[PDB]
Amino acid sequence: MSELARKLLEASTKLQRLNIRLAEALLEAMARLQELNLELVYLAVELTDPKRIRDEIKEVKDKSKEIIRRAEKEIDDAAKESEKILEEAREAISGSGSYLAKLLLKAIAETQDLNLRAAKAFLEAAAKLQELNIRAVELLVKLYDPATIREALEHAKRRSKEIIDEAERAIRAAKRESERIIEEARRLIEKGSGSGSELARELLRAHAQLQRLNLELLRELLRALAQLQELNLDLLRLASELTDPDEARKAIARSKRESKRIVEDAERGGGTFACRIAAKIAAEFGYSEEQIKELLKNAGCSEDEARDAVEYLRSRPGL
Repeated sequence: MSELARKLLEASTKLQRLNIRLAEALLEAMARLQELNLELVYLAVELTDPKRIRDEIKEVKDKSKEIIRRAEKEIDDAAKESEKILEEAREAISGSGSYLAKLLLKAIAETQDLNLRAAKAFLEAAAKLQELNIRAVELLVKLYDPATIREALEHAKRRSKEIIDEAERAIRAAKRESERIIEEARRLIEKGSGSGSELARELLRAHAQLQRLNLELLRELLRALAQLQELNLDLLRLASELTDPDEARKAIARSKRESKRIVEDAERGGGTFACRIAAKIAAEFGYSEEQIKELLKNAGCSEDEARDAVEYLRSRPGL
């Protein structure tokens, strides 16, 4: 189609793989944080020793901050690799004198920076809920009066939803700013005639399709975070309604099972179909099977996934 068009698509798919991997890591870290919160609730049912509870609270705090600091590292690692991928792309584009190649690439760079800022916004909401969830346990173990216990639970409920609501604002801002980047670039292209302008419009539509999956990554993470935090508040509500702790321990067991089902619901999406979607995009640009398999391999698809994606195109004639 053009060596510069192939380079742009190669940047976009590689950037999508990066985002998939980052979303998997953020999901993992959220699974670890949840695993700690459930464990902390379970021990707060048992322990009454004042010296001991302060030690275990401190240790889950330090353990949480390590999880969060290492997830911040994956984001920053993804930023550096994003800048390398865009640099190999720019090395071919910047020196070619193609106004359309440079325009598309600026649209890819701006869009990828949005995705990273949105990933940071999500992680910050996960850290805030964790700190909230630790403080909630810490205050619940010292209180006995059911009114002050409930005041603390109602406060955790309110702050949780404020925290999650601002995370859902940031993703909605990432969405609206992604479309504005596209619509600006589209309007600039549509003034053109000629095969290079129509190719650029085509690449813009392929970009929009890939950005749709990048944004759904973040939505899937946020939905799992919200569902996990509803379990957490519901469990804190119940774990202060304990006479019988043997029943409190099994409400935790039930909460561990559903937490795993929620995390599982997110694992099953999260880029499962990216290798086929890219395969479809490349076929519409007229790639040969060898060219599609090279594109998927360089976009971090396994050999299982790439072979499956090309076999998938041929299994449905008319794609």
